[PDB]
Amino acid sequence: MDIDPYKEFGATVELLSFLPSDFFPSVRDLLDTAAALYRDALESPEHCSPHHTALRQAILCWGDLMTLATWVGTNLEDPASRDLVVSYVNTNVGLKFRQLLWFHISCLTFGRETVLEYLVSFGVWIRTPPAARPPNAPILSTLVENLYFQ
Amino acid sequence: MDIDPYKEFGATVELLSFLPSDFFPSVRDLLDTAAALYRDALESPEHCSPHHTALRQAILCWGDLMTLATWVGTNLEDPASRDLVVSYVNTNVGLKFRQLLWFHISCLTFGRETVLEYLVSFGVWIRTPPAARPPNAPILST
Amino acid sequence: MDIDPYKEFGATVELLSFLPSDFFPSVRDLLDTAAALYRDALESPEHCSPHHTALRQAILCWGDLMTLATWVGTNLEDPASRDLVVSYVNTNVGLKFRQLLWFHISCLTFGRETVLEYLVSFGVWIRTPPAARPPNAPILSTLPENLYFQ
Amino acid sequence: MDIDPYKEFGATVELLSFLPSDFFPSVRDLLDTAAALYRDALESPEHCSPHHTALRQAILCWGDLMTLATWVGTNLEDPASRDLVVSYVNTNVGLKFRQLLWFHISCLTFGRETVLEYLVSFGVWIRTPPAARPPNAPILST
Amino acid sequence: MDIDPYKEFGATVELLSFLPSDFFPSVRDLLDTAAALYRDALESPEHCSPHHTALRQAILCWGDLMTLATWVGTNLEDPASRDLVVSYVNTNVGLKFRQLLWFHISCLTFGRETVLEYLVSFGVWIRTPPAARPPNAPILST
Amino acid sequence: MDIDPYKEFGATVELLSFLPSDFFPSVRDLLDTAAALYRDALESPEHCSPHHTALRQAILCWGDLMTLATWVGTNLEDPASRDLVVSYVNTNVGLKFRQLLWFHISCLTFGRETVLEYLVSFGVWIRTPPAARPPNAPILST
Ligand SMILES: COC(=O)C1=C(CN2CC(F)(F)C[C@H]2C(=O)O)NC(c2nccs2)=N[C@H]1c1ccc(F)cc1Cl
Ligand SMILES: COC(=O)C1=C(CN2CC(F)(F)C[C@H]2C(=O)O)NC(c2nccs2)=N[C@H]1c1ccc(F)cc1Cl
Ligand SMILES: COC(=O)C1=C(CN2CC(F)(F)C[C@H]2C(=O)O)NC(c2nccs2)=N[C@H]1c1ccc(F)cc1Cl
Ligand SMILES: COC(=O)C1=C(CN2CC(F)(F)C[C@H]2C(=O)O)NC(c2nccs2)=N[C@H]1c1ccc(F)cc1Cl
Ligand SMILES: COC(=O)C1=C(CN2CC(F)(F)C[C@H]2C(=O)O)NC(c2nccs2)=N[C@H]1c1ccc(F)cc1Cl
Ligand SMILES: COC(=O)C1=C(CN2CC(F)(F)C[C@H]2C(=O)O)NC(c2nccs2)=N[C@H]1c1ccc(F)cc1Cl
Ligand SMILES: [Cl-]
Ligand SMILES: [Cl-]
Ligand SMILES: [Cl-]
Repeated sequence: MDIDPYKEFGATVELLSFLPSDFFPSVRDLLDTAAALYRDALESPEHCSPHHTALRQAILCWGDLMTLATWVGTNLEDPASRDLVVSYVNTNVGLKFRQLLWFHISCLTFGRETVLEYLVSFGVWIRTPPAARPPNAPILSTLVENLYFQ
Repeated sequence: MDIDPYKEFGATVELLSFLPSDFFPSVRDLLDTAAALYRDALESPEHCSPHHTALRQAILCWGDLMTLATWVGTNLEDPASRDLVVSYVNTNVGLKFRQLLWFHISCLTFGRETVLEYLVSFGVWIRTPPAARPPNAPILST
Repeated sequence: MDIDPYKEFGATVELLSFLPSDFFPSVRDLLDTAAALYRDALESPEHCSPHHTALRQAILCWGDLMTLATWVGTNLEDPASRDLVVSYVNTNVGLKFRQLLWFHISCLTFGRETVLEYLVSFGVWIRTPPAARPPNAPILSTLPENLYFQ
Repeated sequence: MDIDPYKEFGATVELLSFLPSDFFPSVRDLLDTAAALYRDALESPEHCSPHHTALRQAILCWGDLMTLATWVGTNLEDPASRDLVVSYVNTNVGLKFRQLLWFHISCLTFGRETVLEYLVSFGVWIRTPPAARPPNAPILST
Repeated sequence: MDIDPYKEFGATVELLSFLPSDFFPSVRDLLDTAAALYRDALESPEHCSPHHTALRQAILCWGDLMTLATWVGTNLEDPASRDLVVSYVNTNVGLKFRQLLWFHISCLTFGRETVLEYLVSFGVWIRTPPAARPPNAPILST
Repeated sequence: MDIDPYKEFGATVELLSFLPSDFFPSVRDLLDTAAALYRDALESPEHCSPHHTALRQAILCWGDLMTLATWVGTNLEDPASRDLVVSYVNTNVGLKFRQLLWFHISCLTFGRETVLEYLVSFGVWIRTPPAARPPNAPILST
């Protein structure tokens, strides 16, 4: 079975990989943000939306991963070979969940197409040589003849 | 945050806990069953249903957990540091995912009501003394 | 004072004793079952029914007994007198509470009249020589309303 | 399960805790009093009331507890260990049943509303400095 | 800034000081009483009244003070300085909070005017020579 | 009793905790600001608002806490014991009161809804990687 967690939400793992790790908040900051904005919906008996359902699982899975990793770290041989487990989370599964949690939280806040446009805008900005690009990053929340039809 | 994965699906962790561990298929057998019955839906770009959305994540999370567990296990050469890891998976996170995967797969197949009534029927059957109970278990499809 | 806990429910200690100890689930399994079927009612501010009131007290009383028995067991030095306390619970008060808890839970589920007729049916079945009786026990659910104002 | 015996009767464990231990009659005196006032109703085939149902179980439970404690207590040899059981009963489960038995007996006699306001009245009287408070306690019946 | 906690409630620190220390219940007994009478209002999302708001902060401030005093007491080497910390709380901030907690709880129960007249009534009674005064204190609820 | 000081003001301790410690002005700077903006109201015999009532108690509670801390500090001879007491308030109760004083002062100035939206705005901004976020923080007065 080849399941892409982003496919049902109009994205792909390959698209989220266009963003380097430095772009994403930490998991703990993503989790704290999910609580501050969406705790009541996330804890409710109502589906709310597919992003809500998915985000619920991602949060619980991270708990699963940390419980197992902590149990491994609390009973493994060298209290120096924990730096390896911590590093393995940071270099591998940590970035995956930063991508995933950021994706659902930001989609719930700004909508999929704003999220997907910002994904490419920032991924292009950060690949432009710093001496040739605008000093500040593009901004996620951003975006006459209104008078004619008054 | 205290999230119960079953709450949006009309159940609770405690209700699933009413079923003994011996009740559930293995994770591998649940995953192969999800593929045989629902692969095309699980792999499609359509949400399909909230159970589909949840099951997609549960399957992927298991991969995450096993990747971590195997990588830890393949870099241990003491089988007292190795069989312990397998035992921890079997007794702890393995049982959680057997409950979760069975719940979503069976709900997709039979409906929540049927699943919730069978949870109670079987949990009560198995707690009845074997000499006083029907020799065969109740049947989910009915 | 001579109080029979079953008398207000149209039964008697003697009638409940017609079932052998082998018939009843364990206390733990009756407690799990009461929670699985009736947790919300048992925890509510509503009486619900005399069976609910009784089952509430029975559950808490068992807690009292286990607390006392555990405190006694933690202050006994002989590890064979600790097993004697365990045996005293199982042979004496344990059977009493298995009878009582089963009675109230089954009555809430199937009704008093079904419960009492099953009591007699199973009690007669188990007393029939195994070579002369049906190979399987009778079944509670196969047997074929006061509002309690106050 | 978290069951509060007083909740279905419009009270709580913590509310009964507002009264000091010295406020309650002894278990024996409560048992004598239930017998003197309500023996016939308690022994009848009529439910009579939720308080009757509860009090029936509380009385029998105390019997269960005393049988166990007596069976334990009659099998020790050190008279400082025997008294240790007596102290543990008095400090713990004895106070719980004094609270419970008084509550149901007093409710049957005076009504829940009178009982609850007396719990508050006496609880406040006993917490007032003795040199500042009325020389006699408040009275349940009035 | 010179803030008197009683000023917005029609009283003053000097007026509460007219009652001797022995008049007031202990902080523990005031906290238990606030819970018994007003727990639901105090914990509710509704302001309810300025007394509710003030009492909410007073309770939490006492928690803060006890946390600090406990942390200080557990890190003092000299166990005679620890008892000194205990004495300083009882003689100083403990008395201030007995005044404050009593004031808000009694105002919620009997109203401001009854409380303030009782303050003067008891303050005058206790300053009358015991051989010349009525044997019993005046009564707040009358 | 479980009282959240923000609940009657439409917030919770958890929501205020979303802001890191370095977001908040110092207690002294908050107290100076309360004096410069609201001294006459805080000292007046009028309730003014629940925020006024709450802020009045918070200021006096900090006074209580500092009086206790100063009395302890003036009776410690070791200047490293005094620095630890100073450090403990800053790490602990100081942060609680910085949160509290800021919340009431900013609510009186800008309104609850602006304050709550700003807590989330700044809380999200500071969790965005500095190389990916706007160089300047969002502005409370918008
Ligand atoms: C809700 O309780 C029940 O449904 C019971 C049935 C439900 N039955 C369980 C079954 F035996 F498996 C068949 C089924 C039925 O009656 O159809 N049978 C019996 C008994 N039969 C013989 C001795 S006890 N007892 C209760 C019961 C069982 C297990 C438990 F943990 C708690 C309870 Cl209250
Ligand atoms: C779609 O899955 C099923 O149909 C299930 C059946 C279908 N039943 C299988 C059967 F037990 F063989 C009879 C049949 C039925 O209900 O008719 N029974 C049970 C359970 N029954 C008792 C404990 S679990 N669980 C699921 C299931 C079984 C195996 C598996 F690998 C994955 C799943 Cl989701
Ligand atoms: C709810 O508070 C009260 O009812 C008060 C009474 C009610 N009275 C208690 C009584 F003294 F017993 C008589 C009764 C009354 O006024 O009728 N009297 C007094 C005081 N009287 C003298 C000094 S303090 N204070 C309060 C009170 C008492 C105890 C406590 F723990 C907390 C409080 Cl707020
Ligand atoms: C039958 O119940 C009663 O009438 C009670 C009275 C009623 N009367 C007792 C009295 F104290 F003598 C006055 C009188 C009344 O209220 O008029 N007072 C009190 C209490 N008062 C203070 C602490 S407990 N408790 C119950 C009671 C008393 C003794 C006993 F063994 C069992 C019970 Cl349930
Ligand atoms: C609710 O989530 C957000 O509003 C996000 C913003 C909101 N923006 C934060 C800001 F950078 F400060 C500006 C603001 C805006 O878009 O106006 N920006 C970004 C990112 N920008 C660049 C890289 S990630 N990601 C999310 C976010 C940020 C922090 C966090 F802990 C969790 C999340 Cl989901
Ligand atoms: C009256 O209080 C204020 O106006 C506040 C401003 C007003 N702003 C101060 C400014 F940052 F300088 C710009 C201005 C504005 O919002 O327009 N900003 C902020 C904060 N912003 C980020 C973290 S705290 N907090 C309060 C405040 C500031 C200092 C102080 F001593 C006490 C208080 Cl209550
Ligand atoms: Cl009888
Ligand atoms: Cl004096
Ligand atoms: Cl609470």
